[PDB]
Amino acid sequence: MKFAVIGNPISHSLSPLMHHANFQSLNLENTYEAINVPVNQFQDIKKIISEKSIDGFNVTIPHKERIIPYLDDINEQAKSVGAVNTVLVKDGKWIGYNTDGIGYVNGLKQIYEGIEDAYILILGAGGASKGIANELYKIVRPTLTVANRTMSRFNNWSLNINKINLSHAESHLDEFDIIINTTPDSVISLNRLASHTLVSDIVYNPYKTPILIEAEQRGNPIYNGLDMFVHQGAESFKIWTNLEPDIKAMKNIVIQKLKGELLE
Repeated sequence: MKFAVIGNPISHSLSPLMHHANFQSLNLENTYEAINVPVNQFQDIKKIISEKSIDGFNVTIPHKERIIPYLDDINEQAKSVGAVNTVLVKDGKWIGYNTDGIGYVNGLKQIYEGIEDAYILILGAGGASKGIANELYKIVRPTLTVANRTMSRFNNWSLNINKINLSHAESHLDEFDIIINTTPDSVISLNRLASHTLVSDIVYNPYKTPILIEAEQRGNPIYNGLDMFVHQGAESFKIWTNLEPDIKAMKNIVIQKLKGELLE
């Protein structure tokens, strides 16, 4: 089978390396290639992919929205956030998925015990926040809390959650078991942060953002966006292939790369 990641630029994507470690562990004779697609060529995307007999592809910057008009259908997770990160080519029809939110949550489930009973705060009200809230809503009992500096950007949220501002988040911070930052200086004061709270950021470059550094200094466990990147790709793989990805091999190769412990 033939897979790809499309984006512009594309050469920094760690997707081809990660996906290749999964192919190796599972003895699959597949390709996964970085495909450079300038915006000025993007109207020809169907020809660009079809010509290479690609069975499925990930979508990164700047095409997660741009891709949508070119799809034959699109799932609810993807319509909900207004972005596609995963395309399935099935009998030449293009079907859109979004594995970012579910990838985050699937990672978080394996390091946090008892997520069903967690009180969860999410910082930021954008697409990445909405995708994660979408998946958490399905499995978390205590109602979700989302904090943004402006309350207006919750205007397109259908989801029924607690909407708070940042200073309220800061003063009630000890009420939360998990804090999930999705905002691009620690974004919130951590002066009222309880000792047990998992502090998390969807970013893994840098490997610790300022929120994660300040939290870890107070002794809190911290959790960056590395698991989210592996699980999002693993989920795309499950859509494309119906096989079970090797999470450990996929994570371990990205760690090796970031450590500069791979040779070329």
